[PDB]
Amino acid sequence: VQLVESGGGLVQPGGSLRLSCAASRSIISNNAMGWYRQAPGKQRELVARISSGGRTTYADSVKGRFTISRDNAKTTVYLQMNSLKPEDTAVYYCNAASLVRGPLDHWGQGTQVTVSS
Ligand SMILES: [Cl-]
Ligand SMILES: [Cl-]
Repeated sequence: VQLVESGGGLVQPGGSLRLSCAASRSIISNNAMGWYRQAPGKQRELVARISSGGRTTYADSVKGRFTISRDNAKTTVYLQMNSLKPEDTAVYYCNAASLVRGPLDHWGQGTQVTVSS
């Protein structure tokens, strides 16, 4: 099960990035999917989730700024990240986000996000 992340970058505070998570339709269409992130000195944390039925939920810290979505084909999960803050700096990873099981038993390489002057 490949999880292929892209869309990171280095931006100024107030900037934007769009992350993409490419995976098999068998995974993305049948499971809740999430975007997670991990900064130096901190644990990995879930910041956005989209249920298999399309219901979105967000960490308080990103509400109103980040939007998670699926594409038509259900082969990419996007994270639009607007109004970026220094505190958003982290490596971002996608995975399943089951309410019962959490993520899959492995992780992709992630995509790097740095928000800095
Ligand atoms: Cl920028
Ligand atoms: Cl990267």
